[PDB]
Amino acid sequence: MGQLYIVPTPIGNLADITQRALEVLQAVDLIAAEDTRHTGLLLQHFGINARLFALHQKAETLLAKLQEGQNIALVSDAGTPLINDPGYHLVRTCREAGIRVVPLPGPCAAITALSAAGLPSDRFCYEGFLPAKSKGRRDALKAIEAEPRTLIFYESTHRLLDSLEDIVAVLGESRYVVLARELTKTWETIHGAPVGELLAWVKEDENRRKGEMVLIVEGHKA
Amino acid sequence: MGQLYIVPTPIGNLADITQRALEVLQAVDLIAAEDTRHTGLLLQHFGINARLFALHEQQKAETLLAKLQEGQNIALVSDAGTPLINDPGYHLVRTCREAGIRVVPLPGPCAAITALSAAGLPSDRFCYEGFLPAKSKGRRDALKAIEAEPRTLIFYESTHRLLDSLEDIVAVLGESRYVVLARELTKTWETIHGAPVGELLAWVKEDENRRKGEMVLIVEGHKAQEED
Ligand SMILES: C[S@@+](CC[C@H](N)C(=O)[O-])C[C@H]1O[C@@H](n2cnc3c(N)ncnc32)[C@H](O)[C@@H]1O
Ligand SMILES: C[S@@+](CC[C@H](N)C(=O)[O-])C[C@H]1O[C@@H](n2cnc3c(N)ncnc32)[C@H](O)[C@@H]1O
Repeated sequence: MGQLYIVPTPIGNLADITQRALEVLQAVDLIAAEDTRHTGLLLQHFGINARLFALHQKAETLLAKLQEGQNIALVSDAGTPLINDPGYHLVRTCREAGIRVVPLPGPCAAITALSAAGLPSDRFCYEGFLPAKSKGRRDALKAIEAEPRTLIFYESTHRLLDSLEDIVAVLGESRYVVLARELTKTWETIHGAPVGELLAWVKEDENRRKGEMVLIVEGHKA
Repeated sequence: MGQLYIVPTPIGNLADITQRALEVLQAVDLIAAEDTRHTGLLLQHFGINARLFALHEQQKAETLLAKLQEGQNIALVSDAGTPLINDPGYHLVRTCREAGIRVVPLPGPCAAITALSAAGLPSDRFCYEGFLPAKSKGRRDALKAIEAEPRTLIFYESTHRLLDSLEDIVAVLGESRYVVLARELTKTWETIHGAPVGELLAWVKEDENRRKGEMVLIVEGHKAQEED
C-alpha cells in the first residue's frame, strides 16, 4: 500500500529547502504538481530526476496508483499545498480510502509573515484572498470588522490599493496593518503602520506594491 | 545596524530544518532562545558552536535591542517550530520594529500548518486557537465562544488533558463534530486519525498509546442545524 507525502516548497528562496523534502521527492514513484514546469525547474536545480504528473477526478487515478503501491508526493508552485493551493480533493479521497497521508513541514507564506509582524499571534484567522469585486470585498470586510483575532490576508499587487482603501473605509483608518512583501527574496520588505498611513506610504512609490504580498491586520479592540 | 532573524526549528525530525536556517544559525553573533539547553542540544546535532542568550522582561528585549543597534545580528528560536506561534518573542519583535531594525523571517516547520495540510478538512479559511484553557470550566467557556464558528479550527492539546478536553468538545460541540487528531508529526509514532469526536474519544481510550506525545486537533467548523 502506497503513501501520499505532502511536500512544501520554497516561496522565493531555494535555500528554504529541507533535507527530508529532497529525500522524499527523490524517493517517491511519482510527483503530482500544480505546474509541472515550475517543479521541473526546481527539481533540476537539486539534481533530482522524477516523473511528474500534472494536477489540472484525477484524484481517483492517483488513488489507484497508491493502492497499486506507488508512493506519491504532492507539491505546489510555492509553499505548502492545500493552503490556497490544489490538493484538497486528493487528500480527501486518499484519507477515506485508508491511505496514509504524511505531511512534511515547510514554508508557508502566511505563518512566515505572521512571525515577523509583531502582532498578537496567540490566536489568528487565515482568510486567504479578499473578493476581487469591490462590493463583495467590502462585505467580507464588514463580516469580519468586529473580529478580535489577528487576520491574515493574501493580496494581489493590482488590487492592493483598492483593497487598502476599502479597508480604511470599512475597518477605519487607524487599524494597524502590516504589509509583508516578497518574503525571502532580495526585495523583501515588511512595513507596518495605521492602515491610513500605510495606504499613503504605499502610494509614494509604485515598487512598494510589486510582487507577492501578505497583509497582517490587527484585530478589533474589544 | 544588525538584523533580527526569526528562525523555525524542527518539530521532532532533524531533517526538517531548512538549509537557510542552518546557514543563519552559524552566521549570527547571538542566538536568543526560549530555552538555551534545549536549543543547545539541537545545535549539537549539527556541530554548531554558537553564543546563546536566554529569554527566560522588556528588560531583556532592551538588552537585545542595544546589541542589534551596535551592529550585532541576532537569531530568535523556540524549542520547536516557528517562534511567536505560541512561543515567546512577540515583544522583542515589536520593540525592534519600532526602532528601525529589520526583522527577517525564515520560513520553516509549524505544527499547526503541518497538521492542517494532511487533515482533509477545508483550509480555504481557518482559525488558529492555540491551547484551550487547562481547567474544564474555562475550557467549556472557550468552546462555547466558538461553537458557531464556521471556519476549520486548530488547537494544540497536551497529552495529560486530551481525554478531558475531548469530553468537553463532545459536550459543547456535539458528538458528531468531525475532529482530526494529528499525533507526533514527523516522528516515528506519527498517526493522523479523524472521526466524529465521540468516536474519536472512544478510539483513543482503546489504547493508551494513542494519546502519548505531542498533538494537534483539527476541528471541522460549525454547519447550520435546524434543531438550533
Ligand atoms: C496562491 S498563494 C500560495 C500560498 C502558498 N501555498 C503558501 O504556502 O502560503 C500565492 C499567494 O501567497 C502569498 N505569497 C506567496 N509567496 C510569498 C512571498 N514570498 N512573500 C509574500 N507573500 C507571498 C501571496 O499573497 C501570493 O499571492
Ligand atoms: C507551544 S507549542 C509550539 C508551537 C510551535 N511554535 C510551532 O510553530 O508549531 C507546542 C505544541 O505544539 C504541538 N506540537 C508540536 N510538535 C508537534 C508534533 N511533532 N506533532 C504534533 N503536535 C505538535 C503540540 O500541541 C505541542 O504541545
